[PDB]
Amino acid sequence: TTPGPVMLDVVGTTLSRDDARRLAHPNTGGVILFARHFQNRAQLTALTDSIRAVREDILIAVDHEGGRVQRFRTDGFTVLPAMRRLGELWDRDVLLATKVATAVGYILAAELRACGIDMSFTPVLDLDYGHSKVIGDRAFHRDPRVVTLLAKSLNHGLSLAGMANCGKHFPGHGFAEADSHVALPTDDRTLDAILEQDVAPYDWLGLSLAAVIPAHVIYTQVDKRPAGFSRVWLQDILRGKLGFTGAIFSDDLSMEAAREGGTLTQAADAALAAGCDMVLVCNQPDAAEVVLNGLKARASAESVRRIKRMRARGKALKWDKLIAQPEYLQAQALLSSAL
Ligand SMILES: CCCC(=O)N[C@H]1CNC[C@H](O)[C@@H](O)[C@@H]1O
Repeated sequence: TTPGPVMLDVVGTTLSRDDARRLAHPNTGGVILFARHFQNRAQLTALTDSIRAVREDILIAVDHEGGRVQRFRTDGFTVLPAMRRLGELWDRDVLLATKVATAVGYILAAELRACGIDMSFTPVLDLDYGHSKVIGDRAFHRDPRVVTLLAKSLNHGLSLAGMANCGKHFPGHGFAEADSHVALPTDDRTLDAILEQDVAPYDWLGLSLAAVIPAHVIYTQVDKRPAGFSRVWLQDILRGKLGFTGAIFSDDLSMEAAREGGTLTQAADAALAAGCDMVLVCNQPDAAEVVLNGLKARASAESVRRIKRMRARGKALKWDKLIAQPEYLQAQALLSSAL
């Protein structure tokens, strides 16, 4: 079996028959986890094991940015700082900040892989304009060059544990005012203006950027469709001008802003037609199941290659071994002293 284009979630801390049915559907390709799916490390390891037992090719992901976005915060998961804290450290000592950024990424990925998780949807590449509250301290820095090298250092730490990465929210959620969970934000800048700054980190990262989530934002001077539903943004810009060949995950189609695509199934079709390789449908598995069964057929061979490449690489240290690893301990001690 090969991965499908739909990333969904499960009902709870243990797998149900309904979960197993959805995980076996051909159009399923991923599971995303939230706080409600975490009781403790043992329970989570058992959950991820049972998910892969149904669909061995499944991709398991989570939102672990640090600060205000980190689903697993207890039973040994290190509470990571808001990425803004690394930009503030950069402003005091550039090189130390890049050293700390890598340690953060290694801790992040190693702890996740010890519970059988493939990837985290990080780093935020939105620029810290101060205009977006929903982004806020999730942004590294104001300067696109600083965001690039800090995000790159983080992705390096992720790579040391065999974990990929996913930059977001393309082409940039940091300038718009509204929160795309609740409304549809707008960004009235010119294409060039957006390219010179907000898009630069995506371009400069090169192969250090493994995937992208596009923003549910309408860039009115470029395309009236939100970036996740926009062939201009996903193909003309990201794949064409930037030559990006990594995976593209839609942002959560359950979000209010994504209602700019119609029903869930119609929004999924539009996102995939625009250039997304996978679509996220969070917090409503039965509605996700309707999407699974109603999704209109499409060419997917190009997408499947990129989805497979998001699986974690190599072996992972289980918790009993990770806790005694000098590198892990070194990262921990550095993160405490540096911040
Ligand atoms: C409102 C700003 C965009 C935003 O914060 N999106 C988050 C939620 N959607 C999907 C995922 O849960 C997560 O990775 C995304 O980053």
